[PDB]
Amino acid sequence: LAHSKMVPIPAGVFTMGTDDPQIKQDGEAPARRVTIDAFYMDAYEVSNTEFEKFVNSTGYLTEAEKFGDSFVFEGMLAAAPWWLPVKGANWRHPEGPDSTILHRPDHPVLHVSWNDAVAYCTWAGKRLPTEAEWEYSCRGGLHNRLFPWGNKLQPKGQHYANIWQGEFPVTNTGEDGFQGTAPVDAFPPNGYGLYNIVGNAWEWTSDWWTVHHSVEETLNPKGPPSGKDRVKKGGSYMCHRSYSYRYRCAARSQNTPDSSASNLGFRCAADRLP
Ligand SMILES: *[C@@H]1O[C@H](CO)[C@@H](O[C@@H]2O[C@H](CO)[C@@H](O)[C@H](O)[C@H]2NC(C)=O)[C@H](O)[C@H]1NC(C)=O
Ligand SMILES: [Ca+2]
Ligand SMILES: [Ca+2]
Repeated sequence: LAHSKMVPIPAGVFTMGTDDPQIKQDGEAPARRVTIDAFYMDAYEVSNTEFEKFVNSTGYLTEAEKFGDSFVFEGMLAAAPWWLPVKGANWRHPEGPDSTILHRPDHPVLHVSWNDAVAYCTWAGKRLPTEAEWEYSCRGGLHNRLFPWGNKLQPKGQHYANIWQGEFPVTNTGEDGFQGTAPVDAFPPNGYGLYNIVGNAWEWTSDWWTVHHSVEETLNPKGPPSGKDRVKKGGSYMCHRSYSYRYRCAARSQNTPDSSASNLGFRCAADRLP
C-alpha cells in the first residue's frame, strides 16, 4: 500500500465545463479554456487508515464528532428524505454508533468536512485542489469527454467507477462490486494515474461555489473570492443517471464548509512533492 502517493499532473490547457450542460442549474456551462501549471495530485481518495495516521499524530477531532451527528443515507441504516442526521455518525462510525471502520481500513474516509479536509491536507504537507485543478485531473488528458475514460459508461462492458446500479433509492444491486464504498485503489486508473476520481466518495475542492462563470481564458483560477458553500466534485457510490448524473468530470455540487456526509471525502494536491 502506498495510499498517500501522488502523481504528477502535467502542465496544460483544457476546456473546463461544457457547452452541453446536463444539469444547467449547477453552472456546468459555459465551457472555458483554462491553463493549469504542473502540480501533484493524490492518486487515491484519502483512506480511513491514512486519516487515522493524521488523527493519531494530531489528536484532531472532526466537526461531525463535535456537532454529534452527520448525514447518513437511509438505505444503509436533510437535503432529501433519504438523508438522515444520525447521532454519533462520524468518520469512525460511518452509519452511526454501532458501525465501524475496522473491516474497511482502505476505503475512503467519510463524514469529513471541508475544514477537516484542509486540516488533513495541510498536516500532510499538501492542500486541497482547486476546482479547475480537480477537473483537469479528472479528465485524464482527454478533451471534452463525459468521464475520465471517455464517453461510454461501461467501456468494453467493464465497470470503471463505483456508482449506483438498480432503482435508486430502493435497490442497489451492487453490480459494480460495491454497494457502499470501495477501496481507494479499486477500479482502473485514468490517464494520469488517478483512482475513483468519479464515483466512490464525493471530493471537496478549495473553491467557493458560484454558478456564474465567464468564458474568458484563465490561469490557475481559484474560483470566486467569496461565497457561502464550497465546491465538491466527482459524484459517489450513490449516483445514478435517473436522479443525479454527477459522476462526470464537468459536474459539480456544493455544501457549507462545516457539512459532512456518508458519501463525501476528499483527496489532496500539492505544488511540489512533500
Ligand atoms: C493509531 O494509533 C493506534 C494506537 O496506538 C494504533 O493501534 C495500535 O498499534 C500498535 C502498534 O502496531 C499495536 O501494537 C496495538 O495493538 C494497537 N492498539 C490499538 C488500541 O488498536 C494504530 O495502528 C494507529 N493507526 C495508524 C493508521 O497508524
Ligand atoms: Ca456501486
Ligand atoms: Ca471519488
